[PDB]
Amino acid sequence: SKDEEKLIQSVSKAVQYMAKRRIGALIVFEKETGLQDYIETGIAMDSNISQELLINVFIPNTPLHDGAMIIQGTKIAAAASYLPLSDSPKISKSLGTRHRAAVGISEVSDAFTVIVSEETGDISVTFDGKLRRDISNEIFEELLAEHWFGT
Amino acid sequence: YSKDEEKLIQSVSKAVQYMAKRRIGALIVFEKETGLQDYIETGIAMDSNISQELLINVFIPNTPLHDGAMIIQGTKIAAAASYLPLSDSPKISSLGTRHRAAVGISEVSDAFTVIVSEETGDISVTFDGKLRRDISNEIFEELLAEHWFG
Repeated sequence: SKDEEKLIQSVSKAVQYMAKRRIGALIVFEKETGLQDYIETGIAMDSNISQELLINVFIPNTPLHDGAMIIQGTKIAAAASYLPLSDSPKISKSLGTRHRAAVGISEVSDAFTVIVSEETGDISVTFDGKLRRDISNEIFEELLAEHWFGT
Repeated sequence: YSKDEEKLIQSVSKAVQYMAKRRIGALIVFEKETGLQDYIETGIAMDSNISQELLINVFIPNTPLHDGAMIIQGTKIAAAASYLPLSDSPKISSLGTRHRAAVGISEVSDAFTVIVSEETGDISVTFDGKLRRDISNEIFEELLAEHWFG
């Protein structure tokens, strides 16, 4: 749908902007597994999605930057949520807490999560327990549409 | 006021105090009877719940959302980075852009607006064409409760 396409672009442009600036980001998209428990660890927003708000949330040294944004349908449910951290040895001891968090939530839920690395600006995603690293902008948009909306 | 109303008041007050200390300019408009939809539509739509954290995040300098007014409708943030009209009054023009904007919206609406000065951290409010400068935290909370929740 047209409105779904608008939302994919909003998220994609935000993720691309943060990747360019090497702004760390962690955004979880709820699917079938209810994430209310993790949402309640963060700051409740129930906010509409925009490129501008997504970027604002993750600006370094701001109250909402640390932790995960969790999106439920067309709304931002919360920011600065605490995800569990994976103990997988596959996660290079080099990789930061955000990656461990993204894999962590993917181990205990069917959520689709995007991570922007603050070191490299690489875009990665997790789902079904596995980190998929350093994907292109075009592939991120394709996977996001698939997992978020099923389009 | 209800406990929930009380919590909202505290959320806004704490955010304003935080920004004041750090000399972060802020401009928050509380809609009353005059509909502000036209101004809301110039901003970035949010329809978000209110927290101290989100209010601070919005006004961080050099972010997309800091450049304009936050407009609140009931218990929700309708929009950020909204345009407000600048006051036409010569006598009022003498102060800066944010304050002239706060006076301006109060001249064409019954809205209640709070401004934090970037220069001094002073808290000021506007209502009914009137500007009240450098008010205490306690007076701010009293006035906000009256205007926001009746």
